[PDB]
Amino acid sequence: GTMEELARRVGRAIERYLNGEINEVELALAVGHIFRDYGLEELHEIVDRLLAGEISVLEMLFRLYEAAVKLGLDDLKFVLLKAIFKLLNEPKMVKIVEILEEMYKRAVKKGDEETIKLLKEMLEVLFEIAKAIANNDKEEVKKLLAKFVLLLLEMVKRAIKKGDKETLKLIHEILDIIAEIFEELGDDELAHAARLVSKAAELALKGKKEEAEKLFEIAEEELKELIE
Amino acid sequence: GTMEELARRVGRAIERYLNGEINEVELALAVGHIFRDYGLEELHEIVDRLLAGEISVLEMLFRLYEAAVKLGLDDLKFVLLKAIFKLLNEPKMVKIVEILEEMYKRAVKKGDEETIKLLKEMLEVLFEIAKAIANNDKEEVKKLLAKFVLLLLEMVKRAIKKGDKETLKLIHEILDIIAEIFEELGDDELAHAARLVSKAAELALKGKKEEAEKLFEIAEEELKELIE
Ligand SMILES: [Zn+2]
Ligand SMILES: [Zn+2]
Ligand SMILES: [Zn+2]
Ligand SMILES: [Zn+2]
Repeated sequence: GTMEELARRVGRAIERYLNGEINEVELALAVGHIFRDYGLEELHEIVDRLLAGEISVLEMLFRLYEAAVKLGLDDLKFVLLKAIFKLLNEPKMVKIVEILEEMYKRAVKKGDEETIKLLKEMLEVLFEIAKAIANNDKEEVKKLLAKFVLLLLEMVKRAIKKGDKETLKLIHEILDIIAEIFEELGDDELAHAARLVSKAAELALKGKKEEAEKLFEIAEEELKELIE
Repeated sequence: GTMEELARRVGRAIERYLNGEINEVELALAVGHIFRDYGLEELHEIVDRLLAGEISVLEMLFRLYEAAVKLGLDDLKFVLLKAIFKLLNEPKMVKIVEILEEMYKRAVKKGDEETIKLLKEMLEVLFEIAKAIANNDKEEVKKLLAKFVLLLLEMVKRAIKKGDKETLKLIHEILDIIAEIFEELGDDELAHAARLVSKAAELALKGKKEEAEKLFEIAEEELKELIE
């Protein structure tokens, strides 16, 4: 069928595994069969590696995400990222991925192609964040989250000069979630920068977009200073 | 003896009651004896009302605080406010009161007398906050907290033109606690204003006090709009 059906089928199989309905061998067989039905051979070999017990579910998910990035399947990428952030106990990152997925679905139904590359770059950043979390290395997580906040700053700057309003609310929600994540990570300066960007976005949405820019360059210099 | 030891004795009695070591009759008798020893008759009658069972511990604490406000005892005021905010399960307000007590204790050992009036006004605002919380009326709590944030903003504006450094850290911590309180109350705009003031204070303390003023009028304008 179409690439949208494959993503939904794979996602459903993964939720069945995660909820405890099926086990690892059943999941491997089902997902390998689904990939074989659609002609995706490399994904099939990656799942075969799980069927042999060489790798685990998390490593298989990471390799599947890399292969889908090489191939260019977007809905499968979102499904795999949600599964990765659900295997690791982080609901906030799953919420961020969900909001990004809704933004991508809104963007693809119109002619907006500039936001697509920015969403792809943020997907790369989220993938690196997940990889760093799997490595239990907390120092790179903060830097990657700072890069993600800068990318959201770029997108909100682009969107303010346009008439988009739902994008503003979604970016505000995402920035609030990252601020909570930073607070839970024992950091206060990066949380303050994220909340500054969120406040600027809210001010621009309200109607007072004259005061937003001062906050905007203030937050960007703070973010640039804190990365180094 | 001196009023400093009276507050310590009363506070120790109240913590003994709160920890479950002594009961209400024992606490009433002990506190009435302490007040009678130091010659405070009105406080003794207020405690006598508790001994007769007419009022409860929280009501007695409220009337004791009002009587101490009329008399002008500061350490007793702080003790009574901490007891009030401990009877109501709000550790964050107790932390705010503790930081205010440290601020007042630092101020009294030097010649700073202008901060005393503002600390007294903030104590009045905190007393109103406690009264509103006891009434379970959540709408006035947010407005009173907004007034408290405005007072803290005025104090940080006064302190920035001076050379104090620990003070700025103290308003920063207080404002962060108030922002957490606002977030837990299901509000986002007032929390954003409190975090804006805290960020301005942090920036001024760091050394870049030129960027803090824009934040200062932005936050104060937002607070003024949100109060009405
Ligand atoms: Zn096979
Ligand atoms: Zn802070
Ligand atoms: Zn008596
Ligand atoms: Zn917000």
